[PDB]
Amino acid sequence: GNVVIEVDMANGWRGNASGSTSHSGITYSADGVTFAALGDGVGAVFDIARPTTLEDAVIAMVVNVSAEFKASEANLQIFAQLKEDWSKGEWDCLAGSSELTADTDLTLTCTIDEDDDKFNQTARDVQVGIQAKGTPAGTITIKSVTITLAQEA
Ligand SMILES: O[C@@H]1[C@@H](O)[C@H](O[C@@H]2CO[C@@H](O[C@@H]3CO[C@@H](O[C@@H]4CO[C@@H](O[C@@H]5CO[C@@H](O)[C@H](O)[C@H]5O)[C@H](O)[C@H]4O)[C@H](O)[C@H]3O)[C@H](O)[C@H]2O)OC[C@H]1O
Ligand code: NA
Repeated sequence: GNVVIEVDMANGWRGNASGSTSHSGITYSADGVTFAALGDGVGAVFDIARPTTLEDAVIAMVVNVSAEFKASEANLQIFAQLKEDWSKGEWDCLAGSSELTADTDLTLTCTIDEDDDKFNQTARDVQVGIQAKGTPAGTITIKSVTITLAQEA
């Protein structure tokens, strides 16, 4: 089959802010990575080390969303972007509030597919993560992230 990358859930993560609200970092636990969903654009990220062949790759995240997050009606966006060339990215993935629940774990997926093949490249690390969108509250826990490339292993 294809190349499968299993992301380390005990090292290498950071809080992230892509909007007008500052983040409060991340917290590691036996269950994975958790962040406080303080506002629109607040999330959690890690880096895929260069070089990358990420076009047509599938990102799958197992997550748990808190009751307060579900009540806030905010959405969840898996995204990826070129580190230090931030506007160049994959911005078309979204899980809306209506499809989330606080009652069980969920698997959210995102396919990277850019018309200019920006994600097949050697120059930059790629920042990948998940962020809240809208007017959020509560917390988000990431248990695992698995990336399946469009390349034979
Ligand atoms: O359909 C089209 C859509 O594709 C389009 O979506 C918009 C795409 O652009 C999005 O905005 C980007 C969000 O992410 C930002 O990156 C931030 C930059 O800041 C970084 O944090 C810095 C890290 O470095 C430190 O030194 C510094 O202290 C920190 O501030 C952070 O890690 C990145 O995530 C990009 O800069 C933005 O361009 C936008 O939200 C989408 O709506 O919309 C148009 C539509 O036609
Ligand atoms: Na929950």
